[PDB]
Amino acid sequence: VPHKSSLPEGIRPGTVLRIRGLVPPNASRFHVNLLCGEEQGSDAALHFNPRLDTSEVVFNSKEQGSWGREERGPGVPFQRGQPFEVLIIASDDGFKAVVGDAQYHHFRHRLPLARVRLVEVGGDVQLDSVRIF
Amino acid sequence: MSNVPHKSSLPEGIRPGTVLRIRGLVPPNASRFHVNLLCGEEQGSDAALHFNPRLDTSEVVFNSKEQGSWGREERGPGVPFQRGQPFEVLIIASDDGFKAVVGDAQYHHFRHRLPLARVRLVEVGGDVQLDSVRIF
Repeated sequence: VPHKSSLPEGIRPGTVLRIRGLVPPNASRFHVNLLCGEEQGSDAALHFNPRLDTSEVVFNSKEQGSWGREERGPGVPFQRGQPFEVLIIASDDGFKAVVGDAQYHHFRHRLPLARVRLVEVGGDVQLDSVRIF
Repeated sequence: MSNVPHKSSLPEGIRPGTVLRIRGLVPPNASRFHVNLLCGEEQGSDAALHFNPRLDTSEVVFNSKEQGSWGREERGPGVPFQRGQPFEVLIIASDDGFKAVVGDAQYHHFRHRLPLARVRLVEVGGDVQLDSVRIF
């Protein structure tokens, strides 16, 4: 079952999302989604998708039911059997993804930051905590 | 010789979305310590933010300094620092001010008095053992 953090006021430049958890021993992939509503199939301002089985981290957006063009970060800073800490930092121009205290990828906004209403974490991850500062 | 404040430069300044992470330890007999967001490298430069945990009065004072004059102090609730204990502080810049997070809890919101665009260095001084300043 996915974890959901409701943000009915939305988020602004200066919003910090900290996601901690464990990648379990046989994990295929997991995701952190910044969604614009609570309906299934809602728009995704950010889809952050570490894929352990393919050794890729995919970034994408979803807009009226259709996915955009994927972006990929450099390699995969996640491992089966290892805990992680991800920061997703909203600024005026995009999201900064920090993994293991290292700046990892910058994802330019494709949807207005103001439309975000929900953070959802799902897939093969054993969640420690999601915090929004 | 000891107690020289630690400085970290901000070569391109800071913006909404800048995250300052300050990790340290409060010495067993600390009086007070501070984190300053300063607008220049000279003594007496303006402080966009002065974050001043005071253990001997059990309070946390927030303020700004402009033209060598301190502004109106604000205080957070109580004091989430303890002598002899490690701490982690987040200072997060937004459009409307700085959010101070202490011990993983939102602690105070200090609305901007000086422009974020003028902040050019982080200074940590007082009775504190500084482990790391990281800028995200």
